[PDB]
Amino acid sequence: QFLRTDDEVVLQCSATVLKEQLKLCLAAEGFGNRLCFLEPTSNAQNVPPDLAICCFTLEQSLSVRALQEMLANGHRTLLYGHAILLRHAHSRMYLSCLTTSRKLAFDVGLQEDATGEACWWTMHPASKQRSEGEKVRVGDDLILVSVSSERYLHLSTLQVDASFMQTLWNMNPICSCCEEGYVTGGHVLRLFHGECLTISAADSDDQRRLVYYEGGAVCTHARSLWRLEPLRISWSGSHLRWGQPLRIRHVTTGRYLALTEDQGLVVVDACKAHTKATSFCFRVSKEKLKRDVEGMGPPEIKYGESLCFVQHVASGLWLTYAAVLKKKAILHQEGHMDDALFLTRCQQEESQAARMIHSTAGLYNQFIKGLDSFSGKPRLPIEAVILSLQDLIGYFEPPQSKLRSLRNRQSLFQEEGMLSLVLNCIDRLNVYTTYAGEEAAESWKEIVNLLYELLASLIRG
Repeated sequence: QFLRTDDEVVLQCSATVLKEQLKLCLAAEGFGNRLCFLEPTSNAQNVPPDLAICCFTLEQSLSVRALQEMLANGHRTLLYGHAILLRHAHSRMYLSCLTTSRKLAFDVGLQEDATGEACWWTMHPASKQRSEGEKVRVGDDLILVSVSSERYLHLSTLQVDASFMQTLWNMNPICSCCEEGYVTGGHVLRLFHGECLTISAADSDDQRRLVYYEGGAVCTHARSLWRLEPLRISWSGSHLRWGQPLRIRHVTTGRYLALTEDQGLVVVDACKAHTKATSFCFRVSKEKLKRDVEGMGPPEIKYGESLCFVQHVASGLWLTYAAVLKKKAILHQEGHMDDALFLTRCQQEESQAARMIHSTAGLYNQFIKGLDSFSGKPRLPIEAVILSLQDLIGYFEPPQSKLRSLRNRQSLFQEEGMLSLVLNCIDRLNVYTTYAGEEAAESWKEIVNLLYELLASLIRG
C-alpha cells in the first residue's frame, strides 16, 4: 500500500519503442562509473536484467522545513512534498544531480556522500488524484525534482538526466520489513551440502561453466556466492516460498544456473537465460506435489535451519552430485537421499566485494580486448578504467582491525584472479615504450602508474 523510509525500491520509467512499452529502471555501478543509465526490465522472461545495481534504499524522507533545518547544521511513510535521500544498495553512494553534462541538462548519478542539496529529491503528484502532504501509494506515477538544480528526473532520447522536461516515475517496492532469519529474493548467499555449491576457480579448463560441490576454503571465497532472483521486479525481495520459481545467478561471473540440452547442468550467459532453462525452486521433499502477492508474503524458508531440495522447474530434475573434496553437480531424475541443502546468508562486505569483482573483471577484460584489437596494426574505456583504478586503490588503502577486512578483501580479489588481470593490463601497455588514439595516448602513463599502484595495494600486507 504505502512506501516507508528503509524500504528498498527501484525507479522505473517507460519508453515506447517499436510501438511497444519498454520498462526501464534507474541503474548505476558506482565504483568505476558514477553515472546512472537505464536497465531494461521488460524482456525478463528471456533475458534476466541486472537488478543488484538498480536497488535503492529510502534512507530519509523529510519536509522541506525539516530539510533546510538540517542542511544549516523510524519507518516514516513518504508524503507528497517530502524530499527523499536514496542510498544505492550496492555502492552505498547516494542518488544525485551531478554538475556535469552530456544546454540545460545535468547528469544524474552517484555521489560518494550525502552532504549538500544535490542528493535530495522532492516528490510531486502526477495528477489531481494526489495532493501535497498525502501518503505516496505504491503504484503512483510521480515527478521527481532535484533540490539542488530544480530540474526533473528525466528520461531522454535511452538515457537519464536532470531536465526541464518532466518524466513520470514509479518508485516500485523491492522489499520492506522481513522476518528475521528468513530467505528473501535478492539475497546473496551460499548453499551448503551436509561443502558448498560453486563454479571452479579463475582460469580453469572448465571455462567456469560447470557446477560443483566443493569443500575447504572455497566456502569463504567469492566464487561460491549466489544471488536468488524471483521471476518478478516489484516485491522481488519478498520472502521466498517453497516451490516458488527463481533464477540463481552466479555473482562474480554474472552467469545463471541452467539446464541445457547439450551439456546438462551448467552456468549460462544472461542472454541465454530464458525462464525454462533457468528456473529452479526449493522443495521440502522429493514428493510429486501459488498466486504471487503484492507484499512481503509469508516467511517460509529459514537460513541455517531449513533443509531444501533444489528442483529444476521445467524438467522436474533434482540438483544432485556425481563424483581436497570436489564433486560435480548434476541434474538427475532421482538424485540421492542426502540431496537437501541448507542456506547461509553472505554478509555485506563480501557480497559487495563479489559484485565489485564482477564489474572490475568485465571492465578490464574489455580494456584488454581493445588493446589486442590494435596490437598488430599501426593507424578504449579510458575514463572508466582510470576511475576504477582510483576507486580500487582507495578501497585497498591501509588504515584498528581494519587490517582484517583489508586482508580479507584482498584475498577475495586475489582468489578471483585480479592479480593476473592487473598484470595483463600492465604487460600489454608496456609493449609500448612511450597505434591507439593520440587522445588515448594522453592517458597511457597515468594508467600504467595506476595499475602498478593497484598491484602494490593488492599485495601490501
